Amino acid sequence: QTTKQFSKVVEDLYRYVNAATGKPAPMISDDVYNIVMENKDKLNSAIVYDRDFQYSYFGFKTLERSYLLRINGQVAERPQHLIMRVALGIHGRDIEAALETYNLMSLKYFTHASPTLFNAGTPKPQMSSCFLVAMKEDSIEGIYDTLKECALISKTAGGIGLHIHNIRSTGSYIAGTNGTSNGLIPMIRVFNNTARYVDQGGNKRPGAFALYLEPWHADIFDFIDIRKNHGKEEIRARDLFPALWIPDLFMKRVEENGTWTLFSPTSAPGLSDCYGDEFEALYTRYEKEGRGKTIKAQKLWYSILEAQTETGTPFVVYKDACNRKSNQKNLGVIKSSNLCCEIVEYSAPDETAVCNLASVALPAFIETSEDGKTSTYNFKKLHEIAKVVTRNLNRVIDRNYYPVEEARKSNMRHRPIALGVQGLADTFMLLRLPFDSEEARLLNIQIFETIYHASMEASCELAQKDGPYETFQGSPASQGILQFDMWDQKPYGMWDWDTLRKDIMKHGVRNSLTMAPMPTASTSQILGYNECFEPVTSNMYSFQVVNPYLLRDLVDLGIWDEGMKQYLITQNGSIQGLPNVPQELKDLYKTVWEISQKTIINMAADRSVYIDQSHSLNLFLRAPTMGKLTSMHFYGWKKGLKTGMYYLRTQ
Amino acid sequence: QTTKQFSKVVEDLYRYVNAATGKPAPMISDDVYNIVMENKDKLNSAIVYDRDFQYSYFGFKTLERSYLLRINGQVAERPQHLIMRVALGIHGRDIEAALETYNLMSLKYFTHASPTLFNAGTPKPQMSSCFLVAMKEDSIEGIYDTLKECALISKTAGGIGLHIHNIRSTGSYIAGTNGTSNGLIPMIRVFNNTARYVDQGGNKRPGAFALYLEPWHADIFDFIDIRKNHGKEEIRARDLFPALWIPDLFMKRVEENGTWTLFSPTSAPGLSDCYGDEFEALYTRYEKEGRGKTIKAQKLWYSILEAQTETGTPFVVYKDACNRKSNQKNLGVIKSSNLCCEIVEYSAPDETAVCNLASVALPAFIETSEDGKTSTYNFKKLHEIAKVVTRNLNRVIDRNYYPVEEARKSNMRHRPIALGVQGLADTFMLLRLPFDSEEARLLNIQIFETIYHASMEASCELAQKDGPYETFQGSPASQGILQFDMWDQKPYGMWDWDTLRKDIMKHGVRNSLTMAPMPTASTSQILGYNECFEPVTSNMYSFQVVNPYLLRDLVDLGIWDEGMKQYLITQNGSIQGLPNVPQELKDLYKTVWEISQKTIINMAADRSVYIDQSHSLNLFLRAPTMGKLTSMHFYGWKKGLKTGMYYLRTQ
Ligand SMILES: Nc1ncnc2c1ncn2[C@@H]1O[C@H](COP(=O)(O)OP(=O)(O)NP(=O)(O)O)[C@@H](O)[C@H]1O
Ligand SMILES: Nc1ncnc2c1ncn2[C@@H]1O[C@H](COP(=O)(O)OP(=O)(O)NP(=O)(O)O)[C@@H](O)[C@H]1O
Ligand SMILES: Nc1ccn([C@@H]2O[C@H](COP(=O)(O)OP(=O)(O)O)[C@@H](O)[C@H]2O)c(=O)n1
Ligand SMILES: Nc1ccn([C@@H]2O[C@H](COP(=O)(O)OP(=O)(O)O)[C@@H](O)[C@H]2O)c(=O)n1
Ligand SMILES: [Mg+2]
Ligand SMILES: [Mg+2]
Repeated sequence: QTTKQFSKVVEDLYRYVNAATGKPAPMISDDVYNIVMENKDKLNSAIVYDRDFQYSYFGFKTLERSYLLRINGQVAERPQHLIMRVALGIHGRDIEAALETYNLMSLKYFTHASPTLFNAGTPKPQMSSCFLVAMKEDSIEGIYDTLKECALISKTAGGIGLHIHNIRSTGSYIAGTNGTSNGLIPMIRVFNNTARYVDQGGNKRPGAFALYLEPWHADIFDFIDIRKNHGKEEIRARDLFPALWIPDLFMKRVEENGTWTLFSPTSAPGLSDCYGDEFEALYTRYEKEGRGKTIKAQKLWYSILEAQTETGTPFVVYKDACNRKSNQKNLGVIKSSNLCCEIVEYSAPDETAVCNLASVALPAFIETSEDGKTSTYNFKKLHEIAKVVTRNLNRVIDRNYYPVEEARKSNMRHRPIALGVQGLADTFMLLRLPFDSEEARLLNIQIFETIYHASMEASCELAQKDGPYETFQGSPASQGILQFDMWDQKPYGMWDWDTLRKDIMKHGVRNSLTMAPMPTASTSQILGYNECFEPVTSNMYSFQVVNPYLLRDLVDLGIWDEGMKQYLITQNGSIQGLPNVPQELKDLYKTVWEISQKTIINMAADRSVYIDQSHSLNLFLRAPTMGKLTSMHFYGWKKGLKTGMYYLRTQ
Repeated sequence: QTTKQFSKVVEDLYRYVNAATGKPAPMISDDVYNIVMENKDKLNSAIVYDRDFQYSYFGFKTLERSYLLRINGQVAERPQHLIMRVALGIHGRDIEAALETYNLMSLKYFTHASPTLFNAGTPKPQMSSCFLVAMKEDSIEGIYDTLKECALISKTAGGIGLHIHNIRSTGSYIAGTNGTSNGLIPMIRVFNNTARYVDQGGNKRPGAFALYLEPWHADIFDFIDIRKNHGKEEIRARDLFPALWIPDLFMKRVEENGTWTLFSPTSAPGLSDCYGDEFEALYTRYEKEGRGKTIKAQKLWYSILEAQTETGTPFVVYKDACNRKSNQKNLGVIKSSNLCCEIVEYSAPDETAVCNLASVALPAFIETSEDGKTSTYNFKKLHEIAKVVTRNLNRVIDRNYYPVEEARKSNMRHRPIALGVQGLADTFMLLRLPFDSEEARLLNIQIFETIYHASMEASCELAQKDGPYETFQGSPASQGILQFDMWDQKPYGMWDWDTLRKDIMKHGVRNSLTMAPMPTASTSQILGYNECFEPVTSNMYSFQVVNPYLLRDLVDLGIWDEGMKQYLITQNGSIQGLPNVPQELKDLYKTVWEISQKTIINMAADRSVYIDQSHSLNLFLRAPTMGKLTSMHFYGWKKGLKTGMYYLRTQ
């Protein structure tokens, strides 16, 4: 049901007019149109339309649902067109680069995040997925500029992490009136309302700011309860996500079972603009000085746990871990993560942090390339692809249209990048590895060591052509301190780290950061693999498709009948305690609610030393309990995780 | 319960420190403090504390409730202190002017509007009562700047009229996405929320923006229903007031029983930036061109009437009447009135109109100064006072602190002023005049002719000292066209208009506008007179005090017993059809729901020719009906009123 020739599809898209208004509304950029026109034979005959049959039913309908460009409501783009469009939007005149990217993407080696897919090659090429915004000032002027900026950003694809540690709390003094501040909640209500008013493009995905607060803020109790479904209404903000920016001290006081003290940022200035010991000194001293309100640490902590149990939020991100181990630490103190708890980047009133995202398809590097029929992992092809994806993301920074001036300032200075992964559960299943196997633990480490090593290497080459990023001098990277070093650990050593460190000190890197494995919520669905790096949630997922790797095996052992199909609906994806299934299969197809949360934390802990930034660590508790969750928070904290917890998923 | 000496009270107020914070929080300005200090004997011995006993019980507790400055929650200011503070805040070093104002105010000749009383002589002297704001642009950037500006203004005393005729309506096209606009309502929800978040000072008076829209706007149906108490929720905005900016054509089409056509301002640009014939031409032409959605005029009109019947809003202000008859017409087309439908001033993205307000106490100019015992009205003393009040308001413009740059731009250019009145019902009762008497009709005209004539004269003297306002050249006033001229009417001629016109053409005036009789909601209560220019709402008002002029008479005819007191509770203030009361008394103490709305419109109509601006014409219907209200709208329209209707008060 679609024009076949690609330049012919680019012609329609570009010449498009809105009949209802007589307005010429071209959907390809001038730039990209011209490239397509000046290289139409090369480009048209490079496309292979067979690759459209690489997409599952439920994967393609995601592409058609909201990805492939429409003309007057009918789908205009074939999946191959969307890719070729993307490849050109990223690469411009670099037809060779463009052609390479096309192939790897078409063949499902990797893909870019949804904004890139939406907007690459179009006149408003907003290709970035996340924005980290600083509250400009503790003033009415400051609040409404920030409000204005969130709106302007929300106008285009991508979510906002916004931190608000500097907004004075309920009842704080205001010079100029006998009026008293109402604190965070009423203000949060303003933001919530703005998030409901500005569509993201023109859309079906409602609100989406995540709000970052440090637990010493005086308004914290209400703040954490923002997503509750009863209390009052005007005390809630149901389209935002509260996230805790937790300092170590808070966890120490919980552990010690001691006191915790709540300040308005105005009775206690500077808490968020320092960390580690210095923070502890400054905090202890204010606390001695009578400046705040002391209560029992565990009273807060018990409340945070209710919130998580009921709403799966607030998220938990360790402030010190993030700041101690960032290559951006030379820039100043990092005040928040992003919407999905994976970006860890510096922000200020005048610099709003951005990231571009792509994910590598881990299954595509499996081969039974030995001889007989035993699979291996081509860590070489993986390193190769990761180098390509690095190059792409870096170009995107320059061909990107920024929604606001503070985002362009930020990115052009530090050029952070974000690579991640999907299909890790698939990769384990295909290689016949239980998620909790010593093998899967080894494969995790290995995969992540290779993506990091490649991305850093490819970035080093880039710095060689185009100079290091503006703020590379004085960074930990400039001092030969890469991520794992900052975790006081030797790398696993599958790649030659000395040589790389050697070159990086000599030449710089192009990006301040490179890795931030993300949720892959929709892009995993497109390529038909399991989200990012989490185990399967069920084997049935749900219009009810059975795990292909399971199903395959179930027929090979010929134990698949109606008794099997119904048991899967019945036990919703669990194959454990089921009469006629080999232990091998059971260990292999454990659902996520059947893997120890301790193993999850560990494999997170392990891969974490090859992660510039952080990752979207969801926790899954089957039969949740105050103490059971308590130990999971503290275990991760102690591992030195940055994102201790994204969502608490329950039931 | 208060320090007696005034400089001693100014000392405390000025030296004040917030114990809870250690912050020095002075409540007198440096300026004013110094003046008080350098003239302490003159100032201390000028005060007469007997005049504190000029205030009714219920009047004083208004002063104490929220007017007299507090120190740590205890009242610090005596009523005389508040006045002397005001007089100084307005006059600075002009101790002579200051001393005069003190006397007239203390003696209850006139008073300034609540912001002036709150803030005069204090460090943040925001003395203005109303702000007329232009929506900056049909963009996200424009919406949120305007939002920001409303917030900044709401921070200090004074209400906002904001017009939004240029915001594209539901379903309008947006370049850059396949998204479609959601129009006014969601946007209105943003404003509503901001109005709930920013206290006015630090306060008990909740929201308060009035929104001005022209009835051809495509989103009008919902817009008018903003204050309803059922429908949905997210379709309402319950802390704002919808006001209609109605062009004559709309009323013509209703009358004719014809068609009416709704445009998005983007399918039909320029409708709000013209008026009279030119508008009609432009509107007729768009309407021929298919650009909008036609429906039956009376379908809208019937809806507007439901809204008014249920919610008393939307207000009605005639766009053409306002624009045809403004001395500001040289500035460009006027797009809105203010919160209380009395200011009619020009505004633009870069110029937000302001007004300063004072009201004259009409009863204070009654004397039985003849000989025997027959009262007259001292139109001479009234003209004298009105000259003083003009001078005051004009100083306020210069000693005022502006909440935003667009307000200071506006006022320094055009210097509009707003005088009004209170106790007109009292004046009628004291002079033994039924509100509908040929005498009261004559007195109305006379009073208003004298305030206007004085204010214009006093302004002319001012222009002589300090130059005309910047934009006087090309104004109707510069061409010898004063208000009544623009109504094609000879003045009543109690004052010598030729000489004045003569001087004005020669020398200019200091103010673009001078008269805008306002609601006097709280200041009438302070001086203990009936609101502005409306008849009494009852004779009992309500903790249940009886009309003093009635009560007086009831004892003189000795017909006052318990039978009387209860009948008044029973019939809630009506003395009509009551067995033992003289016709004279009945005609005199008609409640407002007993005066023909036709007489009200007329006396409005009459005084309207001496009103630069407009006035807050509330309508009162006892047994309301579609057609009964219909005739009241059209009657006023035809009279050429500007504010056809403020609130529709019912029951
Ligand atoms: N009218 C108001 N309503 C609600 N909150 C307010 C108001 N005025 C100030 N605030 C809050 O007070 C804080 C400071 O606002 P800002 O406008 O800077 O105050 P300011 O008048 O400049 N005085 P200050 O900042 O206290 O020296 C912000 O957190 C505001 O949210
Ligand atoms: N993401 C969005 N959500 C809701 N309303 C929007 C959005 N983008 C634009 N609008 C509305 O569209 C109108 C124009 O906004 P603006 O930001 O100027 O659009 P633009 O992207 O500049 N394109 P255009 O103005 O149509 O040429 C305003 O009335 C906005 O309220
Ligand atoms: N529903 C979503 C998902 C992601 N995002 C943003 O995109 C980033 C991660 O997206 P994701 O992992 O779901 O990837 P895609 O949906 O781009 O495939 C987050 O940092 C968010 O800022 C969003 O705004 N809304
Ligand atoms: N409750 C009120 C009353 C008036 N006002 C503003 O003050 C002007 C008229 O006030 P008013 O007639 O009630 O007079 P005062 O309350 O100043 O005595 C209006 O134009 C409004 O802008 C307000 O903001 N809130
Ligand atoms: Mg401030
Ligand atoms: Mg625009």
